[PDB]
Amino acid sequence: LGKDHEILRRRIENGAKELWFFLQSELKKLKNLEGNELQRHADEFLLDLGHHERSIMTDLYYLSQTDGAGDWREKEAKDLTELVQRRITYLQNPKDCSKAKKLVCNINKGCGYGCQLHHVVYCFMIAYGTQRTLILESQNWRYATGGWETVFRPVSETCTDRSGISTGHWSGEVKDKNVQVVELPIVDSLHPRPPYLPLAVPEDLADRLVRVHGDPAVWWVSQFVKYLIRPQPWLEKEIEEATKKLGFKHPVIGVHVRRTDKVGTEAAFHPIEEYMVHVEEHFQLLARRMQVDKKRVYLATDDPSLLKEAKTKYPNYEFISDNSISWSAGLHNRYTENSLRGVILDIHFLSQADFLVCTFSSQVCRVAYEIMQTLHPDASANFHSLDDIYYFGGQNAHNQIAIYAHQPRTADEIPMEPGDIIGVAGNHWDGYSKGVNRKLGRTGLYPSYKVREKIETVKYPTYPEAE
Amino acid sequence: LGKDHEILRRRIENGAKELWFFLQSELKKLKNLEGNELQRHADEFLLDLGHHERSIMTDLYYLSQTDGAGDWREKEAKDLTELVQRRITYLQNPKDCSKAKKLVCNINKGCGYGCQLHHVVYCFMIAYGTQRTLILESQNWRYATGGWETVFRPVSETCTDRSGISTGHWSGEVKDKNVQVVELPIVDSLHPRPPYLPLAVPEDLADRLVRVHGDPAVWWVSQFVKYLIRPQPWLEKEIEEATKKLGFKHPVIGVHVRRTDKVGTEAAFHPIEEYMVHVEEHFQLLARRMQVDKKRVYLATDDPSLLKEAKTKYPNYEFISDNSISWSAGLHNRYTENSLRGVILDIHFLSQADFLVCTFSSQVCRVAYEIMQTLHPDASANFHSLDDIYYFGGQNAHNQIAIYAHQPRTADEIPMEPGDIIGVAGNHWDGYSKGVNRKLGRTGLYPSYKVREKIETVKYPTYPEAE
Ligand SMILES: CC(=O)N[C@@H]1[C@@H](O)[C@H](O[C@@H]2O[C@H](CO)[C@@H](O[C@@H]3O[C@H](CO)[C@@H](O)[C@H](O[C@H]4O[C@H](CO)[C@@H](O)[C@H](O)[C@@H]4O[C@@H]4O[C@H](CO)[C@@H](O)[C@H](O)[C@H]4NC(C)=O)[C@@H]3O)[C@H](O)[C@H]2NC(C)=O)[C@@H](CO)O[C@H]1O
Ligand SMILES: Nc1nc2c(ncn2[C@@H]2O[C@H](COP(=O)(O)OP(=O)(O)O)[C@@H](O)[C@H]2O)c(=O)[nH]1
Ligand SMILES: Nc1nc2c(ncn2[C@@H]2O[C@H](COP(=O)(O)OP(=O)(O)O)[C@@H](O)[C@H]2O)c(=O)[nH]1
Repeated sequence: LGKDHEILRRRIENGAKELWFFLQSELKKLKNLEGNELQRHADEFLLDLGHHERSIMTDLYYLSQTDGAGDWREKEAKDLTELVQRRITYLQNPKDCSKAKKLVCNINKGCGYGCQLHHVVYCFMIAYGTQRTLILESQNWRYATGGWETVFRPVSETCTDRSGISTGHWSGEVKDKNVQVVELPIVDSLHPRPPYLPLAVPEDLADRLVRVHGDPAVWWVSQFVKYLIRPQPWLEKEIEEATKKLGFKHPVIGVHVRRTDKVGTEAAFHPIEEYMVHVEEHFQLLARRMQVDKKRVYLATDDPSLLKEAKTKYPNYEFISDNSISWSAGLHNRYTENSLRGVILDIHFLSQADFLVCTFSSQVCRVAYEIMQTLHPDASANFHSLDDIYYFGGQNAHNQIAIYAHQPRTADEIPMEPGDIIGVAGNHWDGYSKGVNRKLGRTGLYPSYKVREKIETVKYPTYPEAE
Repeated sequence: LGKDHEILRRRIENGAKELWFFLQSELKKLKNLEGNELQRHADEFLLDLGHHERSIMTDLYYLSQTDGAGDWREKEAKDLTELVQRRITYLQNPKDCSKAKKLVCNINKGCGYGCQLHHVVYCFMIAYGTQRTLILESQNWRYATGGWETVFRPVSETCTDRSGISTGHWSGEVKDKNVQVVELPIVDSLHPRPPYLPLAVPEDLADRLVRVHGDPAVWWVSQFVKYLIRPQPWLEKEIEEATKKLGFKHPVIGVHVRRTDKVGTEAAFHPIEEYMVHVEEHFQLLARRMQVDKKRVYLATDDPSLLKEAKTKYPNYEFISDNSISWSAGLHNRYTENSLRGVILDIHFLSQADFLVCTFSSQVCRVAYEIMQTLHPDASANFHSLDDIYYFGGQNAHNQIAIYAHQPRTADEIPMEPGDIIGVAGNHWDGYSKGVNRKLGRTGLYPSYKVREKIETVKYPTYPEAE
């Protein structure tokens, strides 16, 4: 055992005890207070708590890094990335393209970039499970009629032709076993659904992923995003120039403010203060472990009027943003190459940030979060979503397993016994989540800490020929 | 890295986050409440917090045991105990007693048992540092004029005689370098003081002890307590019989209620409910990790009227206690052999408990806590004192090091800068401690989590010939 490891384990332990002592004392005092006297004492209480809590989260971070734990995790995560990218690349480049089994994917799903991009990942992940090379049809793409290679590398160097001796629409892996070329529709109309879908992960990688990553389901998705978004040279160069142009440096926290057409249809309007309370919080945590020269924020939004508002309200912050990109994201000009290049750039810098504050109901932020997983060993917790938990459109039921019992205090809560399977709908970021107790068919709230994630595994191919 | 180790570290991490989510939300709710509604909401809040907090402490326990950490810590602590006991036995049994260097200690210090026992421990630690054999004079002992061997084994098998060519009173290790037999007074009037005192530890054991034990200073003391209290055969049998008669079995929590002459002089009167809130708390913690057949408590007290009160007020508890021993602890019969054997038994069963709730102002509980350290790898946190932190009468200044800054919110608090040395006087068990900032000469309260223990080391002899 490590000297610093035990020191840290005990400092975290004792720090929690003192926190419990602190809580009990101040609450007993609070029960005897009223009005402003009550409200000021509660505010001072909250300030003191945040620092204490952050001291514990800092000791927890150090524990995750002490005694070579950080060095090992990066090497293993690196070995895992290399392995998958090696298998994907092998699958994507058969010797004889005319005789390879293929799966055709059409990019023109009726939605935005991140949603269309997730369609390709959904296509790619099933092509992986079926040992079929992915063929991506991207002509007449709404962001770029020139197609996929307007921005990114082709998904294959040897097999980009879709010809085959037999062709047909999706009907099942078994039924299509002797069909060379299979056309795959969007997940919304996929029947029958195969098991190669989120949030499951390859059975052969399950044990290694749990040791490294706090959310393997996102990591698995990120591996296909990592492959797809290989930039064309001019795009690679422009990212390199934008990085230098915007003075993009660390430490930096990424913020995605999705407004415009999303409001009133798939999400709500969130004031800028709802985002910045968590940015400031995180900078207070990082300050506990390093020197914060300047409080930097990369702001990605389709509201071009927001940057002036933000700079006005937070003058001690350095806001890094491309307002012309935000303007290009406008509804009247959203579906062009220039706007496409804009959102690609914004997502890149969001993914490169040290922390991500946004709304996961927007696919733009979910992509940045996914890419982030490829830049760090375990960046699963390096975010805060103002609404939805992480999800992938079309995923199988996101389930959890109750580990502690719960008796409802109100009719709006649901009971839980250890072992109950809970299908989570979301986290309210108030200590409570919302979901259904499948055993009872009741829906309602439950404490977010009394459940555990039910990790799903699928027997994927392992492509041993790629070594 | 171990799979379960990482799972636990992340679950501790997330549990703290969800606790932080829970706190902010419910506090925001509390600021808008009044009257009974306010007090009901705070009480329900505390119930939810205790369980949540205990769920985190349980995972922290598992972390201390995962991946063979429990087996290693148990093995290492065993080798350290055997090593020190091997050295002590070597020092205490020279071949030629007539030529050995000796240090004479008289047991009849004017105080109770635990205080007199600490006198011998204080004598023993200095004899150890000076490479002198301890000769214990225990005639006219107030609990047993027959002497030390009425209950315990002699401290030496070869050298119990005090003869020597030169004798003198204590005057310094340097001045006594050629004085064979040195007489040592009580610490309260000791001049000059040697460095072989609590709460310092041998320089050669610092790294190994910090790695294993959460409070090395107590472990060091416990090694001398362990040696002294080696029971005579008839005493060993009596304990074995009492264990069987009292149905002493696990799980069990030890409770020491010191009253009578202590109240109003060296401590305060504490109702039984103040003790049982922490007993119940821990049984709620233990239930999270094991099957708790029955909530057992071993009650040691000098108030013979207390046992019936407890049985009446807590009918769901099984109280193990010998009331005739409590009667023997009365002021008119305190200093007899029958009473002496009684308190020895009480301390034994207190030390054997899985947790110790008491007042550390009573030397009776400090001995049980020390002995407890010899029964487990790291039992440093297996206690709760209603008043004083751990201390050893005559210790050098117990100092701490501030790790986080603090700005006083009231005049009753003191400021701290990181690295400042703070002389601790005690912990108020409410999130605040009390002490003096030696850099400023200011005394007052400060957050208990912003400080770190300054572990002190002393170059003791190592007795390499004992191998
Ligand atoms: C000549 C002779 O033979 N002398 C012996 C003594 O050696 C023998 O033992 C001595 O007993 C005393 C008192 O039991 C003990 O003193 C303590 O030393 C502690 C360490 O420095 C110190 O912290 C203690 O002070 C607390 O308690 C006293 C009251 O006893 C209060 O007045 C103080 O304010 C302290 O109160 C604590 O304060 C903190 C912070 O405010 C609180 O967190 C905590 O809850 C408070 N606790 C209480 C109970 O209020 C105390 O001064 C000696 O260490 C000890 N010495 C030795 C060598 O054993 C004595 C035993 O009866 O008999 C004499 O004949
Ligand atoms: N450049 C840029 N474009 C954005 C931003 N937010 C939204 N957009 C545009 O709006 C589209 C929304 O499509 P989508 O990726 O499916 O995300 P969602 O509809 O918010 O879930 C994006 O693809 C962009 O074209 C932004 O912050 N920056
Ligand atoms: N048998 C028994 N005796 C006790 C108990 N509590 C106190 N006493 C007696 O009271 C004395 C107190 O002396 P001491 O050990 O120096 O500790 P302190 O005065 O409580 O700090 C003890 O030595 C016992 O003789 C108890 O729980 N059981």
